[PDB]
Amino acid sequence: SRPPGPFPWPLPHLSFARLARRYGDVFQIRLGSCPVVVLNGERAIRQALVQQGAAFAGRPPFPSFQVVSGGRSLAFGRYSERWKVQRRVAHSTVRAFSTGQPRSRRVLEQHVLGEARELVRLLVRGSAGGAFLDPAPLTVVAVANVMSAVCFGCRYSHDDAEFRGLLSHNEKFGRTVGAGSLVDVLPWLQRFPNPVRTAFRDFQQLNRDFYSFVLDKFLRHRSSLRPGAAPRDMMDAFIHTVPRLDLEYVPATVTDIFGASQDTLSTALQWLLILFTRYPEVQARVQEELDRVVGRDRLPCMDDQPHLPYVMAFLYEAMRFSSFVPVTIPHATTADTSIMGYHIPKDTVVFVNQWSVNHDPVKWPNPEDFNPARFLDNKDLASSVMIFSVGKRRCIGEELSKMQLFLFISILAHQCNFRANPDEDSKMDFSYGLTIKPKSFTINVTLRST
Ligand code: HEM
Ligand SMILES: O=c1cc(-c2ccccc2)oc2c1ccc1ccccc12
Ligand SMILES: O=c1cc(-c2ccccc2)oc2c1ccc1ccccc12
Ligand SMILES: O=c1cc(-c2ccccc2)oc2c1ccc1ccccc12
Ligand SMILES: O=c1cc(-c2ccccc2)oc2c1ccc1ccccc12
Repeated sequence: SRPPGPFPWPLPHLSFARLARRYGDVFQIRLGSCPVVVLNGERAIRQALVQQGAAFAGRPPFPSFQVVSGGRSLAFGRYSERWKVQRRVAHSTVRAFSTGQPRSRRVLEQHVLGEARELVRLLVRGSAGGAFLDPAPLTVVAVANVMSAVCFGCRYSHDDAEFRGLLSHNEKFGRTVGAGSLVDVLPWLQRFPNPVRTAFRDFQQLNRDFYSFVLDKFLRHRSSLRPGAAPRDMMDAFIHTVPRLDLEYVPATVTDIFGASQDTLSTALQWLLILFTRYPEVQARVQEELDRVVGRDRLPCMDDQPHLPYVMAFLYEAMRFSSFVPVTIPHATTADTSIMGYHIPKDTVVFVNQWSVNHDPVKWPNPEDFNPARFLDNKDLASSVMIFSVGKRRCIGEELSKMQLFLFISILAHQCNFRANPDEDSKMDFSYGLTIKPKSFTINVTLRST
């Protein structure tokens, strides 16, 4: 009555496809001490998260998830009548900046082009001569600075000590999440001294310390915001949006907002850049379009988003091709329910394999081939690209990140031409972990004319 019996796992998102190509689109595995249901087909995923949304809108009660954002994290909070309220106002407030309305063209846009302009500088200048440089560190800083200005209005300068403290936080966080995830499925590691416990204890103090940082900006904001003024950033907007929830939920969602923003947008920029170098034809087609729609005396902006159907097509498939978020945040069942004729008890840990969707040869004919033209005359097969999830837990920053990413590649593609390194293999290897990042690579960025 239940899906193929738990197979001890590990024997990562690819192994899941290997066992989905043997025991069907839905199977179970024993993960350390936790039993997990893996969904792979789009049928299984859409039928679970969309048609049976409420039944799957939950989250496990993992140790990792408890200290993040001071316990009121939206990304990891359980499914509650109060979480539903948080999500509703969270999603609505952050998409208010995705749009082209006044709010958005004030906070997001001119901070993005402000940092994009700064980034093409450091690239063009870092490749001076025939020099080559690794762009990955510059995508982390760029993404951290933009969301800094978006959540607290503070667009730091790369000298700033407070900013070098944010970058340092993000690094330590990425270096200890592994330990946190290991304590989630092997909780017996908190019983005796070990490296994972020391790293997990470091993990949790890291979150306490950073949520403390965000909660400081919350007061200085609330203390300083006159009642008739429009929001200077996204924490002002959340202050204005105030069952009902504690005042402390405001900085908790703003910590989630900044947090989930870092490694994801960083990883995306790295994919967009390496793809330009390994696929010069699309680089040429992309930028040449920007000329026909933006000219050559002004940097692109949000007003050009609809008149640039290809730059988005290049984005929508960059996401499909890499699927750098191959598995969403673990889900949990709110009650007993059915999937593909399989019984699922309540409170079961369920994984969601997005990579299986974006690489099922049936759905996308030649999945391992890069061709943005898939999404062109598109409108609603770009919504089939599953890099953000679907259902009640779908990313609340979907539209904010494709709007922010677009501006980055448009300003970058508008100003410069990106060249690969000849000493490097024409192939793109993949670096797995947290996200699927392109293994270290070099590029030479030059200022173009056309
Ligand atoms: C390319 C950039 C991004 C990608 C690919 C991405 C992807 C995802 C994924 C896969 C999830 C888990 C969904 C699930 O478990 O079903 C998620 C959740 C979430 N994302 Fe993003 N994300 C990105 C950027 C952002 C940004 C910029 C924000 C905020 C401005 C954000 C805010 C959130 C939040 C709050 C959640 C938790 C929502 C919930 O659990 O109800 N993300 N995202
Ligand atoms: O401080 C964080 C760092 C990071 C992080 C992740 C990868 C690399 C570097 C930092 O993520 C988060 C953070 C905080 C809250 C989050 C809530 C939901 C999802 C992610 C969050
Ligand atoms: O515990 C996790 C395991 C895993 C995981 C990843 C690959 C294979 C098995 C589990 O992923 C996540 C976990 C927790 C939070 C996450 C947030 C965003 C994206 C992924 C997350
Ligand atoms: O076997 C693994 C278990 C786990 C794991 C980690 C924490 C809890 C449970 C399983 O993660 C990975 C595994 C294998 C490869 C990975 C590659 C990149 C990122 C994570 C990987
Ligand atoms: O971005 C993440 C990726 C991952 C992750 C874990 C395993 C494989 C790939 C990504 O985990 C987390 C993330 C963020 C916050 C977390 C908080 C508690 C526990 C795990 C978290």
